[PDB]
Amino acid sequence: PTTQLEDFKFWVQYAAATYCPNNYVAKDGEKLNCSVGNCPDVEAAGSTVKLSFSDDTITDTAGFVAVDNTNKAIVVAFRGSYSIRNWVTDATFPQTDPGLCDGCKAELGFWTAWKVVRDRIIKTLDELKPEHSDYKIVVVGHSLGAAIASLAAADLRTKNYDAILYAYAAPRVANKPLAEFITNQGNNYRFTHNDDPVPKLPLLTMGYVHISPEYYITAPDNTTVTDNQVTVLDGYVNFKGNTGTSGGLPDLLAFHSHVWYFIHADACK
Amino acid sequence: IPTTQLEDFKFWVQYAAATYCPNNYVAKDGEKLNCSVGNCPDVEAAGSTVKLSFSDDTITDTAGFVAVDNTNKAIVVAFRGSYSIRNWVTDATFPQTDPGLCDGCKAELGFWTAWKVVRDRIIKTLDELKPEHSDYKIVVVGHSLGAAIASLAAADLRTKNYDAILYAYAAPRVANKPLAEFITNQGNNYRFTHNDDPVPKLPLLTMGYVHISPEYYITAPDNTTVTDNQVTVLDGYVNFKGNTGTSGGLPDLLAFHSHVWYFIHADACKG
Repeated sequence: PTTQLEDFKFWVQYAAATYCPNNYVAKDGEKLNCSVGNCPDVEAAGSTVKLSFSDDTITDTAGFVAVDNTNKAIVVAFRGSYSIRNWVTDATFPQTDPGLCDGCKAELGFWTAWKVVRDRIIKTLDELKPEHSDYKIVVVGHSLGAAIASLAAADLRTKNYDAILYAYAAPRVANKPLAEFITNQGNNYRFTHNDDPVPKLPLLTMGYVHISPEYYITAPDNTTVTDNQVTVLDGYVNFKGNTGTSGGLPDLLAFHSHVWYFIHADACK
Repeated sequence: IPTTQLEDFKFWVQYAAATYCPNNYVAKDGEKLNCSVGNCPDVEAAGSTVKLSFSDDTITDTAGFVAVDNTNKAIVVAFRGSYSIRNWVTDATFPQTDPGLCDGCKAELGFWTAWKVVRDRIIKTLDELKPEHSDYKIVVVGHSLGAAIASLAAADLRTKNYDAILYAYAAPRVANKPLAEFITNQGNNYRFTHNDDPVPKLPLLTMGYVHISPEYYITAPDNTTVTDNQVTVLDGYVNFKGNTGTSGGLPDLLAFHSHVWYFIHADACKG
């Protein structure tokens, strides 16, 4: 027995692991571990880092490529910037051309963050193929890291890496053509939680929409998510679910909802 | 030289700005206040000097200084609160505590705790400065969460006979209704809001908090010179015609840009 919900509860632990300072400086061969105890199934699987990355310089991006020999997965996991105020204070989100498809545009900050690490990650994936050949490729993040993961998965797929995307609490990354492009790639699991303000940014009026579908989590904070607390909603814009909460506004006081996606996602700091 | 109230308001915010500069809140006695990013030029022109600095990196994430301004004949007590807004709101709970200031009065626990950690040092310093500065104003100032700490510090200091003048730029609520009425009627309160800034809408009215009155509601665009026509004085403990009524009454995360522009770029010195 393996259910979609159990799957969702697992991969978020790799997103959680990207917040741990020891994991995104880890040497090749080092076991992933989360000192606060929020990635127990990752530790149980014995997953090790292949390559870690930490950007001090530009994007404040961190993460790793890890190998899970238990579940036969290569995991590409991203942490974005922790400062939400720094992300929104300019109140501007310019787009850029990622070179993926006709008329497609992506959020400049997130696309840049991916570009900075893309070549290391592709090189690492190539090195791993021979002894891991039948492994699935999982691309995962939470919060701003989930935005980077969304674009990373989109790009990796055009390069023939069959990437399965788990984007927990993701901001919008794409204009309408790019959202349609990514949606049509399939293997997209994008999550929202109650009134979390972050998936409502950047705004619809800024020319962004979402990858479809939305996996809308209605469980309370710090509770296990059950099967009737996840609702699947189709469309690049859907006002049932997270986008319709708080009258459509990104409520600052709803931020508590951002950190609970099946688990306390950022608890490792 | 003749000066206006608006010019006064544009000056004290530069002390708030100075609390974001790490050099100022670790400074030893005798170091000149200065802001590397250049947003406190009139403080530097006044030659203002640190008497005591304080920084708590352990529990409250509070920092600031007591400085002497001999040009303007003021002793300035300035606070920086926690810079992480997400950490401040993530619990979504804002418990009240009894500050011992007045009957039925209650204050926000976090901000009251922050003041209590530095209160003894600050009073010691005010007392040391008094004999050679005896006729100086005592100005208590902050921006953002620091403005909340300043609000409660001023309230407390006044009950101790220090005639504190409060400049609270972009302050969160700190008080329940009895405490807000008490602080308001002490007078010498200048609390500012700017357009749709979300921070002055927290904690919620429904959590038992109200604001000190009046509100100086700034409606100028970001990064522009504010004129008298762009500052509106609104009294009352809850007033829906200023900042509290913006964004349909909700704290809009995307309105955060409004929080950092209070006459100047208030937090620019955080690097």
